[PDB]
Amino acid sequence: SIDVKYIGVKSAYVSYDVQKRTIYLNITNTLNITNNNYYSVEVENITAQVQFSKTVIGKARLNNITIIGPLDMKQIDYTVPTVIAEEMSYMYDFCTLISIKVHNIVLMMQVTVTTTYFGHSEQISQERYQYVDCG
Amino acid sequence: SIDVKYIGVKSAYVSYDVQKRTIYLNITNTLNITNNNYYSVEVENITAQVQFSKTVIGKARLNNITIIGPLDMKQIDYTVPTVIAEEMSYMYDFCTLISIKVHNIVLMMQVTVTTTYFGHSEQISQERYQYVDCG
Amino acid sequence: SIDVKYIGVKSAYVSYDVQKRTIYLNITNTLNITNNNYYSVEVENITAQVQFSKTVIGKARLNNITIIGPLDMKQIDYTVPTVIAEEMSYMYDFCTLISIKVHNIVLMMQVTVTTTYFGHSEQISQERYQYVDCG
Ligand SMILES: *[C@@H]1O[C@H](CO)[C@@H](O)[C@H](O)[C@H]1NC(C)=O
Ligand SMILES: *[C@@H]1O[C@H](CO)[C@@H](O)[C@H](O)[C@H]1NC(C)=O
Ligand SMILES: *[C@@H]1O[C@H](CO)[C@@H](O)[C@H](O)[C@H]1NC(C)=O
Ligand SMILES: *[C@@H]1O[C@H](CO)[C@@H](O)[C@H](O)[C@H]1NC(C)=O
Ligand SMILES: *[C@@H]1O[C@H](CO)[C@@H](O)[C@H](O)[C@H]1NC(C)=O
Ligand SMILES: *[C@@H]1O[C@H](CO)[C@@H](O)[C@H](O)[C@H]1NC(C)=O
Ligand SMILES: *[C@@H]1O[C@H](CO)[C@@H](O)[C@H](O)[C@H]1NC(C)=O
Ligand SMILES: *[C@@H]1O[C@H](CO)[C@@H](O)[C@H](O)[C@H]1NC(C)=O
Ligand SMILES: *[C@@H]1O[C@H](CO)[C@@H](O)[C@H](O)[C@H]1NC(C)=O
Ligand SMILES: *[C@@H]1O[C@H](CO)[C@@H](O)[C@H](O)[C@H]1NC(C)=O
Ligand SMILES: *[C@@H]1O[C@H](CO)[C@@H](O)[C@H](O)[C@H]1NC(C)=O
Ligand SMILES: *[C@@H]1O[C@H](CO)[C@@H](O)[C@H](O)[C@H]1NC(C)=O
Repeated sequence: SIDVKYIGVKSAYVSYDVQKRTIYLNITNTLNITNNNYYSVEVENITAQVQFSKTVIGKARLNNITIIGPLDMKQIDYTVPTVIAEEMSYMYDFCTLISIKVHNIVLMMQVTVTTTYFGHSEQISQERYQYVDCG
Repeated sequence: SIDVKYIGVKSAYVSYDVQKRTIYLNITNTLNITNNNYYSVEVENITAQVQFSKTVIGKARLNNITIIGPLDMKQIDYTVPTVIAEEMSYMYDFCTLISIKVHNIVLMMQVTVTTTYFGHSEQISQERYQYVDCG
Repeated sequence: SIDVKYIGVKSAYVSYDVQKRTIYLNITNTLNITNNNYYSVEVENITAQVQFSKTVIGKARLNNITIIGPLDMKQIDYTVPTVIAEEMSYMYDFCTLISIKVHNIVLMMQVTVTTTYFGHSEQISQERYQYVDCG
């Protein structure tokens, strides 16, 4: 993961952020640039060789080699009564982003209950922009 | 994952963000650029060789080699009564993004209960923009 | 996943964002650019060799080699009574994006209960734009 970037307003290799009142003139700004990037990553050469009970040559009664489980998860239990029992909102809004009593859930799961798993996984997750940009 | 980017308003390799009042003139701005990018990633050369109980040559009674389970997940249980028992909203809004009592859920799952899985998975997830841009 | 991008308003390789009052003139802006990109990714050369119980040569009574399960998921259980028992909304709106009591669900699943799975999966998920752009 080479560039996990979080630039705030903006990114740029070569920028001229000139943004208030600036009489500027007769500039030469010669720019030779050689920005080579090389990426030679994640060269897996693996030989797992994953094996159960290779050679029971004779008479070996085997039993219960791999008991995974039993198991529960029960991950998300809000259990939120919220018995206000007198609501008088009287809610005057102006140009406000306003989230009320919302349940934003992003449950991303992968590679669950898999005996074996080679190679690789990847879970990216962007989040909301939500730009009012009011007057 | 080379560029997991989150640029805020904007990205640009070579930008001129000139955005207030700026008399500018007679500039040469020569730009030689060689931006080569090379990506040579994820070269898997794997030999899993995944095997159960290769050679029971003789008389081996085998039993219960791999008991996965039993199991439950029960992931999302809101259980949200919300018995207000007197609602007088009286809700005057102006140019407000307003989420009320919404349940945003994005349940992304993959590769579940798979004995074996080679290669790779990938779960991207963008989120909402929601740009009011009011007056 | 090389560019998982989230540019906020806009992206551009070579931009001139000139957006307020700017008398600008006699500029040469020569731009030699060589933006070669090479992508040589995900070259899988795998030999899984996935095998159960290769050679029971003699007399081996086998049994219950792979018991996956039993199992439940029961993922999404809102269970949201919401017995307000006096609603007087009186809801005057102006040019507001307004979500009320909506249940946005995006359940993306794939590769479930598959004994084996080679190659690769991919789950992208965009989200809503929802641009009011009111007066
Ligand atoms: C910019 O260049 C011209 C030409 O060489 C020169 O006459 C002028 O004086 C320069 N600008 C200023 C503000 O002096
Ligand atoms: C520009 O940079 C490249 C790379 O280093 C070089 O080969 C070339 O001679 C340079 N040219 C000038 C005019 O500086
Ligand atoms: C991968 O490993 C094998 C086993 O030793 C070897 O013969 C081969 O040269 C290796 N290749 C690379 C690119 O590492
Ligand atoms: C193997 O595991 C199961 C799981 O509970 C159990 O019921 C059984 O008795 C075990 N076998 C032996 C021989 O103990
Ligand atoms: C821009 O260039 C012209 C021509 O060389 C020059 O006469 C002028 O003075 C320059 N600009 C300014 C503000 O001086
Ligand atoms: C521009 O850059 C390239 C790459 O380094 C180089 O071969 C070339 O000579 C350069 N030209 C000038 C005029 O600088
Ligand atoms: C992959 O591995 C095999 C086994 O050793 C080897 O012969 C081959 O050269 C390797 N290739 C690469 C590109 O690593
Ligand atoms: C194998 O596992 C099952 C799962 O509960 C169990 O009922 C059974 O008794 C096990 N076998 C032995 C021989 O214990
Ligand atoms: C732009 O170029 C002309 C021609 O060279 C020059 O006369 C003029 O003065 C320049 N602009 C300004 C504002 O000086
Ligand atoms: C432009 O760039 C290319 C690539 O580096 C180079 O071959 C060429 O000579 C350059 N030309 C000029 C006029 O700079
Ligand atoms: C793939 O692996 C085989 C087995 O060793 C090997 O002969 C072959 O050269 C490899 N090819 C590449 C492109 O890695
Ligand atoms: C094999 O598993 C099943 C699943 O419950 C079980 O009923 C059975 O008794 C098992 N066999 C043995 C020999 O234990």
